[PDB]
Amino acid sequence: ENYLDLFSHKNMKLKERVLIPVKQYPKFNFVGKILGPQGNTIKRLQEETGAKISVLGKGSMRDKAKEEELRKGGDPKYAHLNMDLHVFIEVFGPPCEAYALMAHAMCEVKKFLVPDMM
Amino acid sequence: ENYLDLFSHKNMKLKERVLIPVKQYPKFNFVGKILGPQGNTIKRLQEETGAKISVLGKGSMRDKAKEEELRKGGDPKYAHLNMDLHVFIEVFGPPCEAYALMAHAMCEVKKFLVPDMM
Repeated sequence: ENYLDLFSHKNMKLKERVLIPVKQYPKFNFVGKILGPQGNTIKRLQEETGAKISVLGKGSMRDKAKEEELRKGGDPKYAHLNMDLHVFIEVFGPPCEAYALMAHAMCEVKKFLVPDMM
Repeated sequence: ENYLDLFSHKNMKLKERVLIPVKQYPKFNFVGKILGPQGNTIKRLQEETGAKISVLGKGSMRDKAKEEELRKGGDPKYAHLNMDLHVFIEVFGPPCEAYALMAHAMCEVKKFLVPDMM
């Protein structure tokens, strides 16, 4: 119901939208740093954590033109381009595995979004 | 809103109700094993994981009499004695810390609820 059953055949899902903190770090280029050259960082990042991890929202493609054009076209896949710029973490698994994965991805992503942490 | 802000001053909360699997293990005494003598296991368990962890529902006190009496009295604190027998994990913290704690407690509790796991 609201309960987790450990013996359920369904996986659980955890999803989180973490805001990229552009307000706190107005000039830091998060989107570049996270994606990496040709998207290698976020590829690696996904591979290391076992989570699906996406940069979404206004600024996510760093091509004000292309972004404008895709929104204007009305296509629902690009609907996210209107939202605040954010990292979207999605994991699935049995409860223990899912929380572990979310925790792993959450903590790796924190490292990117709080870039002057000690 | 639905977003996590890493710089929010509010902690987040994660709560989960995990069913003790009495159906799958009809004779195994989960409640005893989890609480421990004098409640030391669950004390330790909470201390090791950093989570609040409670056994709730019918069977949680293993005193069919006392349980009956407390429910019958109508006091709202004992309302849970009607629910399926379950472990209730609650954690608070900033996102990375919260998921880490939930993950830790979830996986420790799994060890108690799937007692013949390899």
